[PDB]
Amino acid sequence: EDPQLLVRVRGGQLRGIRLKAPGGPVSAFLGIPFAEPPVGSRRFMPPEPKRPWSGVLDATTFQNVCYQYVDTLYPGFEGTEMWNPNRELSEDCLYLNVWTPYPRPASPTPVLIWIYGGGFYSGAASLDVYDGRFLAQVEGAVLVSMNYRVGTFGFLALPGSREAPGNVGLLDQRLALQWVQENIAAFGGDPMSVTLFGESAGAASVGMHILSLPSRSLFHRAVLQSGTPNGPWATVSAGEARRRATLLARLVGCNDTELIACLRTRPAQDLVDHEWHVLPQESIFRFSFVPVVDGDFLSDTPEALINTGDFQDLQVLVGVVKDEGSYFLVYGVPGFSKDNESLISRAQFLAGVRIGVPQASDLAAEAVVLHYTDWLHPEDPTHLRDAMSAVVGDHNVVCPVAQLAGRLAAQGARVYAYIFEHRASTLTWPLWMGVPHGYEIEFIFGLPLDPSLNYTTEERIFAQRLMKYWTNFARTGDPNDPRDSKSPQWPPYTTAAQQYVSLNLKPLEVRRGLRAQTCAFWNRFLPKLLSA
Amino acid sequence: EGREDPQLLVRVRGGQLRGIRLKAPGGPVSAFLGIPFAEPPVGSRRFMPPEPKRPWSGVLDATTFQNVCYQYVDTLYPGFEGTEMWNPNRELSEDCLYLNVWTPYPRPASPTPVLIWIYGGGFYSGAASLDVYDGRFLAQVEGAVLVSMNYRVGTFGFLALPGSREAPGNVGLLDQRLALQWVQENIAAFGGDPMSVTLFGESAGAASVGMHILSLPSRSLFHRAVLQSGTPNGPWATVSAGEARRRATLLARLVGCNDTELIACLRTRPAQDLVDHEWHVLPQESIFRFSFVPVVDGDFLSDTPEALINTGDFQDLQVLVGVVKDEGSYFLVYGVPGFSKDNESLISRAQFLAGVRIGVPQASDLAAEAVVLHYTDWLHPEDPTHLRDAMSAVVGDHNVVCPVAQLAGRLAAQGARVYAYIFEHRASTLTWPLWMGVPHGYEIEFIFGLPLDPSLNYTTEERIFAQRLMKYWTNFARTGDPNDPRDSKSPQWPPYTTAAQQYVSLNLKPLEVRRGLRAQTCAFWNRFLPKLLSA
Ligand SMILES: *[C@@H]1O[C@H](CO)[C@@H](O)[C@H](O)[C@H]1NC(C)=O
Repeated sequence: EDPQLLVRVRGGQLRGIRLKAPGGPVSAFLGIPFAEPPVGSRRFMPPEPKRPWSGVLDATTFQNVCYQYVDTLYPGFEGTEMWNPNRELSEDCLYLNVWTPYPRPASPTPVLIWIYGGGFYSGAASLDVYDGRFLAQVEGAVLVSMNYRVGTFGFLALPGSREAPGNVGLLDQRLALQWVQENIAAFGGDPMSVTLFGESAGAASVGMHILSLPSRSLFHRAVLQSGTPNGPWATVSAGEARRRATLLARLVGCNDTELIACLRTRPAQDLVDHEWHVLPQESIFRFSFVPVVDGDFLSDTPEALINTGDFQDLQVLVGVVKDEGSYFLVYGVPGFSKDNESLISRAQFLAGVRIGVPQASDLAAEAVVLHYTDWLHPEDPTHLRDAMSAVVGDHNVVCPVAQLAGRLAAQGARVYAYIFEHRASTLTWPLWMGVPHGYEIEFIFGLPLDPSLNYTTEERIFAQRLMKYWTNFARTGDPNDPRDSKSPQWPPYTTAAQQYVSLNLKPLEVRRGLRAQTCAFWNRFLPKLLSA
Repeated sequence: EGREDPQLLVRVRGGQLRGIRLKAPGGPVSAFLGIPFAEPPVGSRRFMPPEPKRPWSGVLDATTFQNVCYQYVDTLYPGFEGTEMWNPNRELSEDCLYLNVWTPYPRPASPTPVLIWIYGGGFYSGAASLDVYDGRFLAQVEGAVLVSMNYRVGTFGFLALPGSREAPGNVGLLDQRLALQWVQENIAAFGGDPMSVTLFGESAGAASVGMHILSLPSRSLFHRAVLQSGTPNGPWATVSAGEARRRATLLARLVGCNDTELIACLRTRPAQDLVDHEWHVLPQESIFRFSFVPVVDGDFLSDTPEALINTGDFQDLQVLVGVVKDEGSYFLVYGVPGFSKDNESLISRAQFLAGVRIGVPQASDLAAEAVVLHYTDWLHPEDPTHLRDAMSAVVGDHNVVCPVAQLAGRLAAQGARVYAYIFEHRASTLTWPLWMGVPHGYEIEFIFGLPLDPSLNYTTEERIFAQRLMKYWTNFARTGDPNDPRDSKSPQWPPYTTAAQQYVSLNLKPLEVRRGLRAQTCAFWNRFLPKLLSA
């Protein structure tokens, strides 16, 4: 009975496991219930605080993964499997995990909270790339990550109703953060130094906590890796979500009360069968069920909220990876596969834009093609492939990030930006995909430090540097080494200068304008072009 | 005769001429200046196509430049060499249809290839008599026969009541064509090869050359063609029949005036009245607001130049085309508010948006917005220096560079030997402000070899550069290849292809080949922007 592995949280006692990390041992506390299982009549509803428990609750292992679609594009393939649920699937999945230094911090420690991604239809805290042991050991951090409801279970809404008000996935996230205010001290965490960090939909989630007042007293700083609450994919209008819910009801055989009561009767897997039949539109970033603009959690659209908000006392780290759009190309855009070099024809390129920008009218798509064509080599299949990747990356991530970072700086937030450029040596996707969406996380989390993973010694140093940026940001609001002098400094992103940095193996490099011209195209022109 | 220099007495179809032995830097040249090629287009002849000049008797004194066609004289900057150099340098008169000839001295034994110059001036101005079109250097140094003609400009040249008998339109181009005819018949008397006639022009002159390439009755009168900073396609070079008619009418109203009766009235108005009102037809704030330009008449121009360059066959055609580094700058001072020759012309963003509406007068609210998008450097959206340069760029690109880019494109695509350049040398002698860079018109003085006149104060390096360019031009005239068939050590000038889009830089350094004539931006102007005016 190791007393370092025993904690008393409000709901009672917990027994963690001692995990080993490369340079020492860490205390883990995996699968802590933070809410009553959102099951049965609770499906679609706001999460409720977990009731207290007798005895010593075992928290030595990861709990179930929230119920979700499992990816079968590339069966057995490491590139995809690594994002797939690695524990049993269950509607009962509202559990968080805590990693702390072993022995537990003598004084209150900066807490990072991870929110995973997966476009609000997938994901799990238990995935290997979010293993919080390294940041716990090396950087002496309290690292927390929670499961939240994805897909229909978490984001299916019939706006304005009692029994499916929507955004409950985001509410799960909030309850985890509430749990952290009330409990993290018991682990050595400092509740007054909480930093949220997340990727893709996790980043957008983080973003939505920035934009929702009730969340704002649960954290102090935020990191948005490769995702935003604004942009084409992160939200839906009240009207449109209601529509999507209704067509799913109809699709499985079902007054709001009545329509929901029916859905609740249905096996979880029945709902997943038709998750991907609610947007018959050949989108890429479909996912039918995403946070809804509800006039509640989201008091207005993110664009609107972002435009008007006051971000006076707020530090934020935002970035993108070199090749956001490559990964998504293989998932429905013709001519793109992991197996060949995917050198597409020009006709395919025009075809792809109609998929990548499904919102685009003929003229709009025309413009996108006009902007992204290299008119010096308009036919070269290499440029058209790389272009297609860019159209998607930029439209869905890079520009939304640029736009967000812009407004936050404008409105008094303190912003740091990066572009992530180093392709992992262990990467199992083809070369042409470059540095794909998702492939910075393994470095931030510190995975190369595990020699058993065969990461190059240079990568193991890079990871250390990134870990030190993140935890430094977490500690102080400033990614920069607070007593190491001349490494080149990471300057804050300002709308004036527009400085970001390249995160790669070469030391920091300051660049200006994050796709300045191209983001101008997406952010200022295209909107005006579609409407009128 | 008797006592006269016998090298200076020549006979042409209209009769006898006496020329003048002119001193050029490296030796003498023969000039026959102010030969009439047409019956003076005065009185009942105004607005009418030219009639060939009826033979005269005795000897015509062809020793001095003749009258310049009646045109508007610029007074934006009085005293200023920068503008005065383009102003008429002879008397203004409707009787202006004369041409000039420069030949070696003595005139050569075998027939030399002929170069015919069509001057620019937006179709509203110009003279073959300006100092920058002096043929003496080309004649002397390159052994070439150079001809330039006067052709009617403004209302006199281009006021059209399309479909009418009394004002058909395009008479200015017909003046040009008659001069080419005159060359076919008579140039051998001067030692000229009518089997080898290369047209060259600049700006509106370029456009004119272009339109000769496009007007079949003209093709049999020349063999090669050069277009310097100008094209027949693009926004300023032509007008739809309807529009041309509207303008002609509105001008008739302005001077106080059944097509017959209307023109009959116009013909009664003094030349000066017509000039005094030719600018007031478009209050329409605009730079390349020339009211009277070539009309797409379904005759001289069978159809729009845009159509013809896209559908015509150009197998048998070698073309030289280019632009200067700063086509637009010049134009900004003629009514883009903020821009002056006398200061740095640093402008605000407000003035930029303003300038884009004047520069692109035909642009909808949305399209203008698009121009601003593409031209703003969003890294420094507020930089006076950048915005100033962007505005130059907009005007230059829209009116000259992209049309030329397009022209070079469609032609090479339809089987022509196209040669492309960008001229990047600023005259040491330039009187325009530093910020204007290498402006529109300021290559001409090099092609013509002016630097060789040591009294003009050009640097030695410039003197050498001028010679280099004169070789390029005359080589092209001679062979359809600007490259020296002898010296292959020096860098080659590759044809422009749709494949590789190769052009060369003309500057004090040897030829550098570049790919892409403003490729991305000209995509904007030539491909995207049109569709943005479709709904
Ligand atoms: C330059 O002169 C122009 C035209 O007179 C004037 O409008 C402009 O303000 C001047 N530029 C500056 C800022 O010195």
